[PDB]
Amino acid sequence: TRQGYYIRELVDIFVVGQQCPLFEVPGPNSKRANTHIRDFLQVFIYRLFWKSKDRPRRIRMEDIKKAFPSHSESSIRKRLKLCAD
DNA sequence: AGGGCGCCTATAAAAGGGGGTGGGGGCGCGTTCGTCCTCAGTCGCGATCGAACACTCGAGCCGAGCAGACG
Repeated sequence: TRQGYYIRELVDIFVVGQQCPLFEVPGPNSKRANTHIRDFLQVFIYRLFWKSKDRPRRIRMEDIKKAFPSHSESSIRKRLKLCAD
């Protein structure tokens, strides 16, 4: 860590074979992919509103632009359309 | 024991029935040939349904442009 080194011994190590997947990874540009993209952004926006101390709760746009910098700001504008002014 | 007698022999002919033997015919008859015939297997559909592929449309997401207000 930042403060120093720490040492443990280990005695047990597992080898994991070939995985049998139980969850389907979406494809690129899929409907499930884009749904997750906007849902994740919406959850981050709600949790930034919960963390806000001023009443009424207020956030800044460039916090979201620091978190999601590949997003066009139009997508963020629409996620803020419903729930913020 | 031996002379005379009986017999078989060759010869003709008839008469009639009986018996023996060989051949032919009958007939039935047994053997051989013809004919039916159905089941089993193959295949050929072709009946049916299920699965795949193609097409259309609807919805969702992203980007861009315009409007409004602050600086």
